[PDB]
Amino acid sequence: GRLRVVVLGSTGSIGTQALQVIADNPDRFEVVGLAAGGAHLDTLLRQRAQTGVTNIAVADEHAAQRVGDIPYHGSDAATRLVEQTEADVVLNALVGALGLRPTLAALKTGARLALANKESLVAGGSLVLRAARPGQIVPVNSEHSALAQCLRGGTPDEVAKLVLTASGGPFRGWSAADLEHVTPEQAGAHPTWSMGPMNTLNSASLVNKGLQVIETHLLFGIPYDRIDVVVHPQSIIHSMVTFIDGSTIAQASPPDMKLPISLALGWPRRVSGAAAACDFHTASSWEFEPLDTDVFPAVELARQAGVAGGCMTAVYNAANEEAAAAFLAGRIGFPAIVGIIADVLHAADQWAVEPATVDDVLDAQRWARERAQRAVSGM
Amino acid sequence: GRLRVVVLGSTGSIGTQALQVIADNPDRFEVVGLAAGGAHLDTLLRQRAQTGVTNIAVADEHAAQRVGDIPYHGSDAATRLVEQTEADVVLNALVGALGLRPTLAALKTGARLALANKESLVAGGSLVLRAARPGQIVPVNSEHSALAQCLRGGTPDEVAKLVLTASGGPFRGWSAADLEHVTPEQAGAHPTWSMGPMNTLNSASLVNKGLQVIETHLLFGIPYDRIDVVVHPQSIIHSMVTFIDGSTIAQASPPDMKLPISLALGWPRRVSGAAAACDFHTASSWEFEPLDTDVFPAVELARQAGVAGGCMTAVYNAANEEAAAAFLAGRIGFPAIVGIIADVLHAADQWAVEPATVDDVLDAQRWARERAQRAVSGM
Ligand SMILES: NC(=O)C1=CN([C@@H]2O[C@H](COP(=O)(O)OP(=O)(O)OC[C@H]3O[C@@H](n4cnc5c(N)ncnc54)[C@H](OP(=O)(O)O)[C@@H]3O)[C@@H](O)[C@H]2O)C=CC1
Repeated sequence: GRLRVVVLGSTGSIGTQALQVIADNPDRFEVVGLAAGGAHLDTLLRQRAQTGVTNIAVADEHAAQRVGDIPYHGSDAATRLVEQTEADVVLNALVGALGLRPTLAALKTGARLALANKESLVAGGSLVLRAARPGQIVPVNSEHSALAQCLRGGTPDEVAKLVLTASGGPFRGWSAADLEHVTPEQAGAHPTWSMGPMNTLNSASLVNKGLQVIETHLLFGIPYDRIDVVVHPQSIIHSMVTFIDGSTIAQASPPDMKLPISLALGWPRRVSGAAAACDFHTASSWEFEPLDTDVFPAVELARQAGVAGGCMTAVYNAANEEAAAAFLAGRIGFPAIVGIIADVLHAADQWAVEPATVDDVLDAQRWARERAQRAVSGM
Repeated sequence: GRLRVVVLGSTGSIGTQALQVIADNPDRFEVVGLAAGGAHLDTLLRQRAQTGVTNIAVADEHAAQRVGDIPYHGSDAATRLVEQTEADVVLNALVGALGLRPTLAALKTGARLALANKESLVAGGSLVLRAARPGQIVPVNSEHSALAQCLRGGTPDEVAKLVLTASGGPFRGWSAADLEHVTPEQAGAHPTWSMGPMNTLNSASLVNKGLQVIETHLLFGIPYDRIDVVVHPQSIIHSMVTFIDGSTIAQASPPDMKLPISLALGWPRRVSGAAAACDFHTASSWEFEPLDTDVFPAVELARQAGVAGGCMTAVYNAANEEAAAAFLAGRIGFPAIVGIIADVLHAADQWAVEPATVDDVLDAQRWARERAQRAVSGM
C-alpha cells in the first residue's frame, strides 16, 4: 500500500512541500525520482542526500555536468526519467510549456498524474485528455482540489455550477485608470500565498484565474457558462459546487498547499495531519464579492478561448507568457498583458483545429509567441 | 421512480412545507398517509379534500367526533396508520412525546424514516437506535442535513470533527449581566401563527443547539468531544465537517427548510429546484465567532447528559421544557432556565440506565419535570 512517487520540479515550492509530505508519510509514499532545471543545485543536492534518490533528471546540461553522475540530462531529461522509472504517481510540478511532454509521458505509463503544471492541460487540451484514463489526472492546485472534494456532495447530473474563488489580487477594487501605473514590484506580493514572479503576476492580472477556469472545464467537463468566479479576499474557501436543489458544498482550510498536495498524491484517501484545520475557536470572516469583469476581463477572455477550443487555450497561455515576460522586463505596462491577450486571440482564427500531435500544440504556441511579440513591438 | 410518503404532523410547519415539495414534484413523491393532532382538524380536512388522501389519522378523539369518517382516531392513531399503510418514506414531523411510538412503528415497517421529531432521538435514544438499521433514519433539520451532505467528503474513518453552526440567538454577545434583564418578548416570544413559543426560546437559550448536539451524536456516531459549535449569525453555512487531513467541507444556502426537507424525502437523491442557491453576484460575508460557554453553558450540559447516557438526555430535555415554560410564565428569570437544567441533571444519575421500553423514557421525563417544578417554585 506504499505509492512510488516521481517528483518533477522538485526544487520549487510545490516540489519541496510534496517532499515534506512524503517525508512525513513513509507509510504512504516513497520518492523514486526527482527532476529539476539546474538553477538551484544546492537544493537538489540536499534533496538527493536527504531522500537517497539518485534517479535524477536535470534540464540544464552544464548544471548536470557541474553535479556529475546525473542519469538524465538535457531538455528531455524529465520526460525520459518518467518513461524509465516505475512509479504509481507522477507529480508534475514543472513550470511552463516544458511540463507538456512529461505530462504525456506520465499518462502513457498508467501512473496517476498529480498535476500542478497547468500549462500542460491548458495548452495540451484534448491531446492530454485523449491520453488520460478517467480519474488519472488529479489536480494539485487548491481550487481544483476543492472542486473535486465538493463534487462528492452529489451525483454528476446533480451539478448545477462550479464556483471558483479568487483572492482578487493586489489590485482588487482598483479602477482601470490606476492599473496603468502598476510596477513589476507592486504586482510582486500576494496576500495569502508565496509564489514565483510569474505565478504571483498571474494572480494580479487574473490570468491565473482564467487559466484555472480552462483547467476546470478540462478536468471536470462542465461547460464554461456553468463555471463561475467569485472574489474571496481571504482565500479560506478554495472553491464550491452548487447543486440542482440549491445546496452549495464548499471546501475550506487555512492556505497551505500541503493539503491539496497530499490529497493529490493519496487520492482518494486523505492524509492524516497534512495541514492545520480552520480554527473555529477564534473569530473569522469569509467575504465574497463579484469580480469586476470590466477592469479584469481575463477570465471571460479565457472562456472565449476555451469555447473556441482546439489550440486556442494554448494561444491564450503562450500569449500570456510572452506579454508577462515583457511586463517583468519593463517593456510594457500592466493593462497591456490582457490587452495583448485579447489582440492575439482575435487574430488566432486558424488555431481552433484540435491537435492531433504535440507538434500541433507546439505550432500554435510558436505562432502565439510571435504574434504576442509583434503586439509588444507596436507599443 | 415514485416514493410513497406518509406525512405525520401534516398541519405543522415542516409537514405543510413537505406537502408543498410533494405537490411540486408528483414524479418523485406521492402522499399515501396523513396524521395530525386534532387542534388543526380543519386544515387536515382541507388536506384530505386537496390531496384526495382518505388514509388519515387524528389523535384527538374529541376532535374526531366532528367528522365521522376518520379511519384512524384516538391515541396511537398515527402508530396504527403507520403499521397499516404501505409506504417507502415516513416523514415524522410530530411534536414531542407522541412522535416516539410512530418512529418505532415506522422503523419496524422497514420504511425510510425522514425524522423531524426531536423526542425520538433526544428521549428515545438507544430504543430508537437499536430499532433502526443503518441509513434508515434520514434527518430533516438543516444542521443535521448539512452534516449528512458534508460527510460525503470522506469515509467515516476520515472524520475528525463535526461543527454545528448556531445563529447565537437574539442575545448573541450579551454578558451574564445583560441576560438578567431578559423578558419573554425579548426572547422572541410572540403569538406567531406557526412558530411554537418553545423553539424560538430554545434558540435564545442555546438549548436547541444542545439538543442538536445530542442528535448529531446519535445520528452520526461521533464522540461528544469531537462535536463542536460555532456561532454564525448569517445562517448561510448550516454546518461543516473537518476531516483528518485538515480539510473542512461546509454546506451553504439561503435559509429555506424546503431544501433539507426535499433531500430528506428523496435521499440520497437531490430534488431539482427545491430552494434558491447562494447568489454571489452581490457582496456578503459569512462570520464566525466562538460561543461564550460561560454565559451560554447549555451545549456543554447537553454533552454532559449525552456522555452520561441512557435516559439523561430525556432528563435534559424535560427539565428544559419545564424551566422554559416557567420563564415564559414570568416565574423565573432567563438565566435560570439553563441553571435549573444543571441542577436537575446533577441530581439525576439514577437515569443513566439504558431504557428497555417507552415507559422507562416516560418515567425519566416525569421525574425531570417534577424536579424542575420544585426548583422553579422554591421547593
Ligand atoms: N505554488 C503554488 O501554490 C501554485 C502553483 N501553481 C502551478 O504549479 C506549477 C509549478 O510552479 P511552482 O512549484 O508553483 O513553481 P517554482 O517556480 O517554484 O518551481 C518550478 C520548478 O520547475 C523546475 N524547472 C524550471 N525550468 C525547468 C526546465 N528547464 N526543465 C525542467 N525543470 C525546470 C524548477 O527547477 P530549478 O529552479 O532548479 O531550475 C523548479 O523546481 C506552475 O505551472 C504553477 O502554475 C498553480 C497555482 C499555485
